[PDB]
Amino acid sequence: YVAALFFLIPLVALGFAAANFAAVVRKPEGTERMKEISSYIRSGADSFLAHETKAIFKVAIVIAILLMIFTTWQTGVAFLLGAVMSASAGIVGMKMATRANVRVAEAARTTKKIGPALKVAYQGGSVMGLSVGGFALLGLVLVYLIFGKWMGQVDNLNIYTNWLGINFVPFAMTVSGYALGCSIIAMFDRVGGGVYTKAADMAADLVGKTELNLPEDDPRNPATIADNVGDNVGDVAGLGADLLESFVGAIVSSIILASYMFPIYVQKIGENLVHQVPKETIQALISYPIFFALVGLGCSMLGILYVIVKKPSDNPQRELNISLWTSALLTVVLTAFLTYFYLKDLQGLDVLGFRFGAISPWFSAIIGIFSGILIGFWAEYYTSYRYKPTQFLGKSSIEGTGMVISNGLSLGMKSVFPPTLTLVLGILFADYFAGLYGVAIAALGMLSFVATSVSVDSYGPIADNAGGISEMCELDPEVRKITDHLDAVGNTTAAIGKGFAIGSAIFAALSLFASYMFSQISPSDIGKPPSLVLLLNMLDARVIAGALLGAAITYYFSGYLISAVTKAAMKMVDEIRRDYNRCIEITSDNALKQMGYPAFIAILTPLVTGFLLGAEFVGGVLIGTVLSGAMLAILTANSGGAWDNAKKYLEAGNLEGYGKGSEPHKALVIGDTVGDPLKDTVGPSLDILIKIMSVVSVIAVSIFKHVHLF
Amino acid sequence: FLIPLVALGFAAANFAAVVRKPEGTERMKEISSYIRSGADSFLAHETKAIFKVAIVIAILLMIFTTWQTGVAFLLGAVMSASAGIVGMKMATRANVRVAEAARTTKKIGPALKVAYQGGSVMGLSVGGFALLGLVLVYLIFGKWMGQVDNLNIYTNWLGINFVPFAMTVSGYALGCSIIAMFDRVGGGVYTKAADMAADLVGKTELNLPEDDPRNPATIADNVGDNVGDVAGLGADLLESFVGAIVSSIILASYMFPIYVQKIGENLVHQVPKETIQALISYPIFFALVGLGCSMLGILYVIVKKPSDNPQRELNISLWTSALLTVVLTAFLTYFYLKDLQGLDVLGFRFGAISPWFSAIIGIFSGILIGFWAEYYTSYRYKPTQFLGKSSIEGTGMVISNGLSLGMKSVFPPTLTLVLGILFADYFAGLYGVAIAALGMLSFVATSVSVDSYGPIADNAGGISEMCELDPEVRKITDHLDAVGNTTAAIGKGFAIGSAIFAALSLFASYMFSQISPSDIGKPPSLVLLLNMLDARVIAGALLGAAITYYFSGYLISAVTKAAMKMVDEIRRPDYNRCIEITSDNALKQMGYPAFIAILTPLVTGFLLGAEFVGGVLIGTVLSGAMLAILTANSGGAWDNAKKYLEAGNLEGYGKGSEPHKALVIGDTVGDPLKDTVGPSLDILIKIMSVVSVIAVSIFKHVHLF
Ligand SMILES: [K+]
Ligand SMILES: [Mg+2]
Ligand SMILES: [Mg+2]
Ligand SMILES: [Mg+2]
Ligand SMILES: [Mg+2]
Ligand SMILES: [Mg+2]
Ligand SMILES: [Mg+2]
Ligand SMILES: [Mg+2]
Ligand SMILES: [Mg+2]
Ligand SMILES: [Mg+2]
Ligand SMILES: [Mg+2]
Repeated sequence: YVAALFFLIPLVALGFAAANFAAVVRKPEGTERMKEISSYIRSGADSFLAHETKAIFKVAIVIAILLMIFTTWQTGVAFLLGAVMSASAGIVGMKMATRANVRVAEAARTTKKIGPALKVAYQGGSVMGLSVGGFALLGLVLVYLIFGKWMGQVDNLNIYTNWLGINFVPFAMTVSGYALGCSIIAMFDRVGGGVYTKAADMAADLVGKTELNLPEDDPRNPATIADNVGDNVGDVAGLGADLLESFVGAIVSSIILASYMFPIYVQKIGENLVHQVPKETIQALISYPIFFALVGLGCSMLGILYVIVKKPSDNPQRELNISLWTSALLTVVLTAFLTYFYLKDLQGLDVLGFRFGAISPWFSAIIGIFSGILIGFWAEYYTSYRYKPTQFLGKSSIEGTGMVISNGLSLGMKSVFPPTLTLVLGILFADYFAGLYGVAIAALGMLSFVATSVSVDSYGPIADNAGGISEMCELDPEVRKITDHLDAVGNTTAAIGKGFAIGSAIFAALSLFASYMFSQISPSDIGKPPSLVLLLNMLDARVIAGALLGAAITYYFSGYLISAVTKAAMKMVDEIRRDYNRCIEITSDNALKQMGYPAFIAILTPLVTGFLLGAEFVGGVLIGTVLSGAMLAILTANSGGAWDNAKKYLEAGNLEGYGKGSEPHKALVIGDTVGDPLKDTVGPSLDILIKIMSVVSVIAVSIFKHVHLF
Repeated sequence: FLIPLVALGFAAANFAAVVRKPEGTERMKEISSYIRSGADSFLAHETKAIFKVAIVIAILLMIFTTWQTGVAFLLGAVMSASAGIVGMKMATRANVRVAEAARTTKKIGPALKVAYQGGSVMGLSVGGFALLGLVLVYLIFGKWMGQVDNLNIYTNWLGINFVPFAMTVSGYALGCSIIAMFDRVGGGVYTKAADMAADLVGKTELNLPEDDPRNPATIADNVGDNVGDVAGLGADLLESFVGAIVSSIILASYMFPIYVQKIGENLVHQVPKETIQALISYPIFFALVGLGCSMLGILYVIVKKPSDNPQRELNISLWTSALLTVVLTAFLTYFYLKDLQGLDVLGFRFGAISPWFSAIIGIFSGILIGFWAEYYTSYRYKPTQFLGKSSIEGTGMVISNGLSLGMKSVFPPTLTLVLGILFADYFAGLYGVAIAALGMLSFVATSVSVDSYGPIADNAGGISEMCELDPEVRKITDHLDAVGNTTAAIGKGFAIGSAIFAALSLFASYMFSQISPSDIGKPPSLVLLLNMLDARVIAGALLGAAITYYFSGYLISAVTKAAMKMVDEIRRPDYNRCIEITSDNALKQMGYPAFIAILTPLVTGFLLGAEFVGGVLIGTVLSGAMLAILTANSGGAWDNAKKYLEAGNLEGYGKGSEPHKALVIGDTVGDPLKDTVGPSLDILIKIMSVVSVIAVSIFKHVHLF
């Protein structure tokens, strides 16, 4: 059937990525200094990766075994599968980037054009994105075929109460386990890598660039080499894991909502509870998001491939925008086709709330797509030094140092509002079209072109490593400006991807609340009206108290991340004043020690809060987490991006009279070091925290809903 | 009911008593005259703006609902403004008298007593004016109009149906909130603009010394120290206090129509009118008892034998007020609530005594939160010591360590708050949550007094450096100034906690206001409902939190903009002239945040309904509480680490060293944070909830989408 043709789509993406990987291997690169530094960086990064992989693999095996014990073993198997896909994607992307960084500089040098270097860097980012999408969708489709169909978990479609009092549909619990594995792996990777990279980057910019009076990414400074290794570890690898986790979370949330809507819609006629929604429609709505994602990945591949050969571009950011818009529009049209196919076979629209049937979530998905682009504009508007806010930041650089720090904080806080307003409008439209299911489909649509998003975002760190190499080689200030412009475009794309991830995570968390109350279902409650069950009162002191807790945990979590980054930076900065391996070891030891706590916190918070106060309190905690995490993520992303791009703005001498030697440049470097643990470490960790906490709550609520101490 | 008059008379007697204290050296008199002139001019500008805004808002309240609502708005505004004016004038008079007591007697005791009397005038004025306005509201509207007697939802000429008394008390609280907003936002922007300008002129090539008479910004900085801590901090505390009492009253008034039972063909109120009236009057009597206990503690400390230890005396005042409130309110609660029918239906677990249990819980929560704030800001404890030691390692390192310190500091006080909320609820539902809110602020007078003691000490240390005081007397004044900064941090944390609980209770009262005539037949769980599974509640929740963040940022840019305008004005002596320029600029920039805080619930409700607004309130409360605790603790830790290195606790490094420069940069960063952003957040969380409570009766059914 056509299902096999769609199952081939992730495999086609992997083959295309291997060809791009072979193209970079075929690229000469090979600069003796760059080759030696890149080989050392690859050895250190792969060793750090291997150590972290062994430890996390042991812990993940334990968690999967616990999942098999508490709930069905297929759930633990899905947990392992998701962990495998995420781990593989990160490694593939990082190796491709380590090879590609030298190729970008050499391509810009040999052709004397920015276009070819842009193409090779975008190819590296595309390798990362294709690996992300293909691995996630391959694991998901294999799960669906093996457990849903071959085992018939969807066929029975019966909630089973196993030991410990957990009642679950087998297929729904399995997909929940897959999403949970992806979330745990992504959080571990991003936290450790980000702490390492941000400690190294902050130490380098603060002492080497400022105190040592050395250019950014100076070769003599050990913190600079540690920073480039960190860029590869945290910025390249963590990014793919975070984006993949958000994408998987959106899809899994839609699937869970659909799977749980089937047993819930019953009408008691003649003392008999009749399913208001037939099973076939529910199965179709379960399969719809997977085909949606496959179509979106195909459109992403088409857009990227067309853009690479379309035309040499003088502006990298413009080409990235072209790629994103093409992928989005192709997804829109082909999803219109898929949606038309689905609305033919949908006659239960009124019972599901769907205004235009399948077309309603498609509109919702379209809305989500549009919202992403609009958010992508706003973040860009607030992060790019071409626009008014970052120019205002440079004026504050003229106005004083405390003024710089204060105005940058103000800039991020001001930046939070417009994208959130656009997002609220999108939420309203998604609900108006197709209730909670269309909210989840809009979550999916926002990341429907996740491959292109990951590619455009990962294009940045390759440019950062290339700029570090150029600064080490003392490249011509015009060419150094070219690579710094590529790095600034990459930072802008990092902010854009952070916004995409947080917005999709919000929509997924809304659907996850719906699934949480879906899990709070009982056979007697199933007879009760569905709207009465789908109830989470804020007046109840438990729910309002939990919201305060989740907000406090979110803030306390943000400081613990900074304290970890500073502690390694503290040793490094004193180390520089007092040996690249020494700073690398300081960052590595601090990250490997600090990485354990945040994931354990994110996993154990719902259990403790539920066994202490019940399920309403846990719902409140989820609420507060969603809110504070979204806000802090947008703030940190946009503020750090604006700080770094203002530093690049003044490094490009756009500010008359003042250059790298001037004191405002040192103030901007300090501001960039302040925003570094924010944009690259705190913000993304917040959205990963939000989704992992929501998934854990959805799974574990069946125990402490009635087995709660107070 | 005579107790508020006793508090007002007690403040007047202390005002007359301290005025009789000698003013001493003519030079000190001139410096105090500069400070007083600047403060009075700032007052005049803000008061003119406040008069215009208050007239407009009161007229709108009279039109939308009932004239009593606008009159109550005006009454609350008047009481708050009078308390603020009296307190600030008292402090401006008291600074030189404290300095002269320390100089002439060469002793810490008498100067401490005079400074405490100066702060006590402000605290007593706050308490007396607030409680007097409340008693007047009840006497005129509850009884003469018979609004309490009927205790029935009333449809006005515009067709809006609302319980009259609850709407009126909401209007009174709104007036108090408007005065608090003006004071805290405008004054804080002014204070940090002046403080930054003084430190900046000291730092820059054109050097005017900090805490020096020649510098106009230094005089403006001292005026601001008095403005923010005397007027603004007390304003925040009074707003939270009024919010707690009003929330309890609203809860009872709306509990009357909510708890109705249809038996056969007759609808009988599950809660009789007597129980509702008793629960309306209970928070007022609790607060009156707390004010009496606060006056007793203040009187004991002012007349206690002179002691060399000031912090012990302030703690004695606080503890005496708290314990007397605990015991006397135990008696009040047991005797007043014993004869009531229907407590179990409203959440009283242990009968009549349960709300008192909640209130004492609140008291304990307040003291514990103050401890946490101190622990994270004071250099005596580990975090600020670690910040000062890390100062050797770099400037960005200092900034990052301070950010991490604040974010880590947020957690323990919030844990205390969560435990207190859970226990207060377990005792007596949401009404007892509000009663715990009240108990935590039951001794608000002593809190405001101890808080206003601080800025007088800051001005005294500034004067000692300005007047080149004798190293023994200058050392005495420096010790008092350090004690004042510590107490300022403690009071700031306490204020943040009070604002948090007040916003929570106001949300509860908002949803109680979401009662409808048809809804009364439905089970009480159905009306007292704000489902999160609704897509509108989650969408609003994100919005209010984003607005809270945007609200914090606009303030930071405003302080820098005003400081530059002042600095250019300084380049253009006439301290009143530069202070007036700063006042005009800050009052002009204040309009946008005020429009945000007031109009967000209006627009969001008329667009999407009341569930969206409830979500907005939730997210705003959460994010504002977090950012307030963060900023307060971070600024306190930065300033105390700078003093730690000024106190040479870091071996080898003193004033002028590079770690000291990093700490100075961190302090300049934290000044617009602890003194401007945080308190404005505490005002925002509460004011948005109040506006929602009032306007929900309109936009609950008049919403576009
Ligand atoms: K970046
Ligand atoms: Mg770099
Ligand atoms: Mg870098
Ligand atoms: Mg960069
Ligand atoms: Mg940098
Ligand atoms: Mg950086
Ligand atoms: Mg000041
Ligand atoms: Mg200062
Ligand atoms: Mg002063
Ligand atoms: Mg001050
Ligand atoms: Mg200070």
